Parts: sequence; C-alpha cells; structure tokens
Amino acid sequence: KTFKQRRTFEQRVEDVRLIREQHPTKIPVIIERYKGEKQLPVLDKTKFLVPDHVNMSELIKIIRRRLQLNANQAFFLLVNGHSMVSVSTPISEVYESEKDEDGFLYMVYASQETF
Ligand SMILES: CNc1cnc2ccccc2n1
Ligand SMILES: [Cl-]
Repeated sequence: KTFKQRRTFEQRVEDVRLIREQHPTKIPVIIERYKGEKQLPVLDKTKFLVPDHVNMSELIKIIRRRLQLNANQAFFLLVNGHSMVSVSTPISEVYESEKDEDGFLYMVYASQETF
C-alpha cells in the first residue's frame, strides 16, 4: 500500500542515488495522503523531484495546485512524521535534517491537524 511497503530498502536507496546522479539539484520527495483521509483527493503520483531552493511555504502552494484545492479546503503537511516548525526554510536545509535513512524526504497530508 505505502511507498515503503511497495519498494525494498535497497530499491529506495538506489532510486535516491539515481536522482543524485541524473537530477543533482532536485530533492527526492515522497508525498502520501493520510490513510484516514476522507476529504482531500489522492495525488497523480507518489515520487516528486523538488527544486532545492524552494521553501516549505512554496511547496505547500505547489501541492495545493497539484491537488486542485479551492480557497477554503484545509491542508496539513507532516515532514518525517511531524509538524513543520517553520515554512520559511529552504527544502535543501529541510532535507539535510529530516531525510529518511533511505535518502527520500517523506511527507503526509490531511484536512485535519489531528492525523
Ligand atoms: C552513498 N554511496 C553512493 C554509491 N553509489 C552512488 C551512485 C550514484 C549516486 C550516489 C551514490 N552514492
Ligand atoms: Cl538537476
């Protein structure tokens, strides 16, 4: 069901190394809907290559546009399993401190703060 269940640890490590080789300026991001989520739709894919200069505030705007949300729909994003302390941090800095041992950066979205 989840990305980690679909691909082996060895397969996930190797896909991050291929992104380092072929898209060296991109952050490898896994974005998944909270398994309780009723209101928000699913994304068209799971694995995203994010330009390393964008901050978390801009990534939230990108994901709202990808999901085709309207102005009043609530959206909450966890990174590495927890709330973001700040949305102003460049994703290169977020990646270095919150990356998974496989080298992906894991995000989960819900319509409620209570995941
Ligand atoms: C951490 N060790 C490695 C080993 N081989 C690699 C090949 C391509 C890109 C990154 C790589 N990193
Ligand atoms: Cl690149």
